Amino acid sequence: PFVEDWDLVQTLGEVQLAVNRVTEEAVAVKIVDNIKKEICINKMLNHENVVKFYGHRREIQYLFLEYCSGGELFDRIEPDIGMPEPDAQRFFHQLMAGVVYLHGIGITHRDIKPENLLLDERDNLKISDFGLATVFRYNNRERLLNKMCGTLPYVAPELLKRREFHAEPVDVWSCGIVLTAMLAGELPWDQPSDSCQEYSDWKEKKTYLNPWKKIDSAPLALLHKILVENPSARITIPDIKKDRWYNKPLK
Ligand SMILES: c1ccc(-c2cnc3cnc(-c4cn[nH]c4)cn23)cc1
Repeated sequence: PFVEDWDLVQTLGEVQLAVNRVTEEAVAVKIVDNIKKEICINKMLNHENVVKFYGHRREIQYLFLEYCSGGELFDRIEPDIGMPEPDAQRFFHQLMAGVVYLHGIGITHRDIKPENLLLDERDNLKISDFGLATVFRYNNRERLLNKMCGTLPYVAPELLKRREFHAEPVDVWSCGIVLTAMLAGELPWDQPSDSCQEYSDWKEKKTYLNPWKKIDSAPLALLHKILVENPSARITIPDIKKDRWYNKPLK
């Protein structure tokens, strides 16, 4: 099947890979039959660590998005192992870039996870899929988020325990969990709730258990600052930049 000039070559995720018969350019195609908001949000985005939005056309609705040859960051993680520290650090820098940007235009992704961090040919990281995204700052006014979403393992504690919560710390939490899985190749908990055994152990600082033992002490220190239950004591992105591991030379 094809749309306009573009031919849908293969299924990517629905999302197909589209190649132009004429220009031979490859793009990502989103086929939908909250979409309006996603299209609106995509237009507002212009960063090198965020998937490009080319435009949309209704028929089924069609979102035209940058194609990342690399695929998911998820594939680059090795189970129980993770990826080499220099690699994870670079990836984590590009994620901070993309997320800083969104935050500065009042946008929160709300679903950060390795499945939604795509890699281009140069292996540059792109924040992907704004179907769950929303505005948390408009006209210089911040709006707290009440709706629950994202993926349990990457979700912040306040979101399960609070009527309303700030958007930004939630994206920082998710970024920590993503850091953890890059360095450890496994996720700490099914969910951040106290009922879960793994979360409680972390709260008590039982670092000896997995996956913390697999992680070096510099990054582990950063994660001690990121996975802080108090959304208000949690470290901010501006502070993550000053983190020693973040600025440590690697490779
Ligand atoms: C596996 C391999 C490549 C991919 C892949 C490559 N390029 C893109 C662009 N967008 C998406 C996407 C997905 N949802 N919303 C947008 C996926 N992509 C995706 C999965």
